[PDB]
Amino acid sequence: HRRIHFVGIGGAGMCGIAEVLLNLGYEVSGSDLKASAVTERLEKFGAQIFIGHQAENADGADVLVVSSAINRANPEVASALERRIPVVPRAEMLAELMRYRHGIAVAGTHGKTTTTSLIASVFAAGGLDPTFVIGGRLNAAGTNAQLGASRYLVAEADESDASFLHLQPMVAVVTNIDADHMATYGGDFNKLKKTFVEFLHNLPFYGLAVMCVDDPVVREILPQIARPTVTYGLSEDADVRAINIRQEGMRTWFTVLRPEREPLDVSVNMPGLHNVLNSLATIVIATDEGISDEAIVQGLSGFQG
Amino acid sequence: HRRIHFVGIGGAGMCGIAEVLLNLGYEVSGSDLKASAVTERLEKFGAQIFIGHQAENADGADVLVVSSAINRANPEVASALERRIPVVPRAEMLAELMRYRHGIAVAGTHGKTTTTSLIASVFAAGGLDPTFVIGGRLNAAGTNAQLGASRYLVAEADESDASFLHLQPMVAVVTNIDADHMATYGGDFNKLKKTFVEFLHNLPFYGLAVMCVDDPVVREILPQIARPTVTYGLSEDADVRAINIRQEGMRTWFTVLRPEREPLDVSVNMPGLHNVLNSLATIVIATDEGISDEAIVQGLSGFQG
Amino acid sequence: HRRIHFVGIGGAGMCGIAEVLLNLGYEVSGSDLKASAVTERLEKFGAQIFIGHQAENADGADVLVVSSAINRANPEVASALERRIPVVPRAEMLAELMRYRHGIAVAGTHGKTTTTSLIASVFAAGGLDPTFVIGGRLNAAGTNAQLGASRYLVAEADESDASFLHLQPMVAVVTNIDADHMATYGGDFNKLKKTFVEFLHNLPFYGLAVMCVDDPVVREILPQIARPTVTYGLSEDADVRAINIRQEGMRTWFTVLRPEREPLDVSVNMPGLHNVLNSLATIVIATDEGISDEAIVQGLSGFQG
Amino acid sequence: HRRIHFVGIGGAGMCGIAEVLLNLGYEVSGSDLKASAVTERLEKFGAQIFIGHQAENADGADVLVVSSAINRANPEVASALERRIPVVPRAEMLAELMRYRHGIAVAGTHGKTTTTSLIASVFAAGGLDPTFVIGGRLNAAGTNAQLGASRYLVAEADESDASFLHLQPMVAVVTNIDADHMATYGGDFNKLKKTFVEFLHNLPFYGLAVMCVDDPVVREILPQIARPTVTYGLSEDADVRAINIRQEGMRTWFTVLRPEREPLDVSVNMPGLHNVLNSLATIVIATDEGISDEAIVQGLSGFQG
Repeated sequence: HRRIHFVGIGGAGMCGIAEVLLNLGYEVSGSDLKASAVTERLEKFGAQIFIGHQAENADGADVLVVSSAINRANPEVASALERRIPVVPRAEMLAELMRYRHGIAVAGTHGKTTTTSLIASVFAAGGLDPTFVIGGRLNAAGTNAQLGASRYLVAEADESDASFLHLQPMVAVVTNIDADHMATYGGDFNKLKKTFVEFLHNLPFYGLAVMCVDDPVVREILPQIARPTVTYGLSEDADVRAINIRQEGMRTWFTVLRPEREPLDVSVNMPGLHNVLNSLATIVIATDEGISDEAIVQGLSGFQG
Repeated sequence: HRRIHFVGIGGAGMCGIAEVLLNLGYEVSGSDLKASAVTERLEKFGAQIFIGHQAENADGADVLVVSSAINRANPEVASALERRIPVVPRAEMLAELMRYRHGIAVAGTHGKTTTTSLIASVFAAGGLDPTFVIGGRLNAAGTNAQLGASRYLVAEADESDASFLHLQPMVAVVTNIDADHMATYGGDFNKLKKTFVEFLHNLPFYGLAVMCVDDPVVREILPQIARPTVTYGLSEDADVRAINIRQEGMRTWFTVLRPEREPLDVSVNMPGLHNVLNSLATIVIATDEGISDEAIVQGLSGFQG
Repeated sequence: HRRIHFVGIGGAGMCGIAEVLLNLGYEVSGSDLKASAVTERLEKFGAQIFIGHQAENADGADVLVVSSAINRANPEVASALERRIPVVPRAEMLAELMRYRHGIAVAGTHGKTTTTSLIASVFAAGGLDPTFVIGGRLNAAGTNAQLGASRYLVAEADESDASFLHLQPMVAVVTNIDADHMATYGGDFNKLKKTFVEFLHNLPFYGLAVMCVDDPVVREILPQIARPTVTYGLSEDADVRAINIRQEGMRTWFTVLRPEREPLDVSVNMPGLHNVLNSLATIVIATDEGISDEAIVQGLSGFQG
Repeated sequence: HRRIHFVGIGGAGMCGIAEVLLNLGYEVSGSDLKASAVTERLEKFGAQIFIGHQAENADGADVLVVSSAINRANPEVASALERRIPVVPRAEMLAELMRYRHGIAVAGTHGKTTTTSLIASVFAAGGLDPTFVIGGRLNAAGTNAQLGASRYLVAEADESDASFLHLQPMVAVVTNIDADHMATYGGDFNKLKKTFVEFLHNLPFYGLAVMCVDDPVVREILPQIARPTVTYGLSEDADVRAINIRQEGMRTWFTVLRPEREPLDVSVNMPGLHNVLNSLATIVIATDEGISDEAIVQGLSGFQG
């Protein structure tokens, strides 16, 4: 399959996915009601754009991507269904892109967004220009380059999304495990917990699970994770720890302890222990990746918030 | 992570996996009670072999693979558990090999074995010398070359195996969906059915699902497969069908119909409609792959049984 | 080989090469008399910096890189020769970077520099953020990202350079063949011609040769190029031509004709037929690579000089 | 460019090149006067075969490959020349195959053939089933598998061949440098010598040169080789040496000394010091590639002659 066709390609969650697919070398077409700078950018990069939803727009596509739900009223969708051309939802296509890159999946019911941003800021500090996903939208610091150009794709993994268990990361973070989204799992928190174990098991045997042992549910499932693991937190027995947490004005300073390294002092612009933990997750990922102390410090301290 | 240690590396389903990991460039070590020609061949290909079990044999391992359960009486396994070295069961490591190759997963409650063998036979006749997994044992035809050398890895996928949902194939077959293994899904055939759907959704959007629509359960779940699909069977509405089934001795002849090709006359050396169907499934994969008609005929005809 | 040691890593032509090698995943170290922002950037990206020259700085290195400004008395190079560690000049290391990337070699005695710049500008318009080499110095637009990140390396190819015939490009341009550098080839123009033929034969059989047939010597060697070729110029028999050249201020307008395409009005911010020709070479490369007409029009016109 | 057409595809040096290109994923067509089992095998592997020569046979080809000189009279060759479609000689396409594989180029005026066979034998014993090239004909041990399937391509490199300096190997061997082919270089041994330096300089900085220092001309040019180099010979200063040479029947025994290894006893089934040296060269390559002593001992011992 080589031509992907987006119904509503100008839609916020959609344009960024089409751009990555263009970066990977696929043929991309798309349809939208209105033309905008977002459609002209995609066009400049090689997408075929159609204005209006006529059934013929889907002609030649090997797969369709739709924004919300499968709408057989849309003649583009209906025509593909009538010819058994697969129609995948936006969220699954988003998840697939990680199969083409060194994917860092940031799970956890709270702390996903800030941790993704801190990772991205630190990797950018190291010159790696990562593409990252927050709230379903793809981004990168560099604005003229195409999304997906980096070797790295950093994304939050929502355990209430139907593609959670289809992520294929190289590294996976679990900041915490909360019962917010029990309803996705038959309102049973034990099923939700088992899903996190399954998620962590989609890592390869050479992957890396990065786990907040300060969360007692994370600490409970740790022995079940048959993958390389690095723990972090304030806990005395965590692999990577923060001590001497202090404040200078509106900024938080602390010392990070890591295996086989000297203690490293660090600061971040945001308050609260949770942002200290989000920095530790970030420091774990960057350390394992080979990023320098200078880039870690620079990325953590420059993140606005 | 780059050195894998096998507890019982000489075992029947272990040595093949060690050999493929050697072929992929990893460092492989293992232990066994008895020195063997199996362990000698592994040593010739670069594995480090220890005779007898001693906790030091696991030193420097990034991961251990064990033959079944975690017999934590074994010193190596216990030394790994203490040092937080993941201990991965045999079948998980076997399933993960497909991420390194063009994987073909042969699923279906019955027909898995013959279909996998037929596929290997046709690809072999096409010069592709695939590695294939039957009954948990890795094989190939040319026997001096390491397992894994082929671009292709053809494996049976058992839905009662805990690794079923962790296979990452490029092409998936479903020969039939029977209720033999309802116990694995809490004695619920509907749970079983949904797992075959989840299985097929591990295909990427450019993968291929090959479905026997002669099976009514496979026909029921077909509309939920949001992946490229080719159907086969004797049903008049199948994409790839067999017609004019005849016999001459212990060999079955029939004509295969394919979209956009001329009718092809084929024989196979095995009786019954089910082997006609396993041949249809093979003809589908081979055709998608680009293998010549000549290799298809020779692959199917020369297979003994 | 995995550790490259630059003697004078902060020098003007050395720092870019080291940064690319870092982007390729090599271990990079380097010495210099003075720490600078250049040495800080490389350090932040993972290079080990030594200040001051001393024999042990080269310890562990698999290869040394030296520029013209390095004496044989330099202790680091002296120690390397004593241990049979290879010492390669900066220009050769520079020419071998194309082996990792899709290399576009911009050759031809006059116009190398503008044509390289035009290619980079057009490719950037399509969001490809290429790294490019002008006067031996590596650059890219995205300032925070590491040199070498793009799939594309566009480089001046200089026939007076000893490494001319070790370039391994995927596409090669010859703007013109002049006698300026006869002295590199025994002071014999015909040997210089033969050198250009051998240069183009470094292309793979699937590569592209882009030849200005307005140059009589380029036209003369054309039947010796056993590679795929697209010709450009004002000559009516060129594959890609400019017609209806006109002016509107400091801007030059013309129509470009391409096989199997509609005519495209184009404008560049530089005078003279030579800059029309440099634009045709750019358009040929861009068209072949798949870049949109909009990116071609925008890259060409937005270039200053 | 994606379709290669072979004029005289059944020929002795042509069919193997076509087969490797098939294994590389290219479209291959070919013409011949008589159908053969050779053309049938290639047809089974994907090649379109044409019996008899006709100008249409070259329709759609991006490059042609010819058996000797550019026949001009041949209708397919003439058709291609009229469309400016490149026509490469057999030897040039054969040398291009190395850019796709881990290429080991065995050069030297004498000993090329035995040394290539010894390398193939050792690699095969290590389970790597190399494709190797002797007398312009490609071969491999396993016979149903397509040529080119191995990661390794081992080829003799002849300095009287027009493509000698177009090889792109990973490892280069120089067994010795004689004046046999002075005529190729204007009857001047000093130019011939310089060609061997330039040949070795087509290695990347991560390549490896393997040099017999028992040859005084090899020893003379050694300091000019700015690539990683391992020396071998009987000379007391060679990096890898043979000592304790003795006989036991038609079998030569000797001990091999290697940097940072224990001495290894080996035997070969051929007489003479020159086959001790060709064995030494084979041992350098195998050692650097990581092949075990068992495979070295077995490959060398089991080679007939």
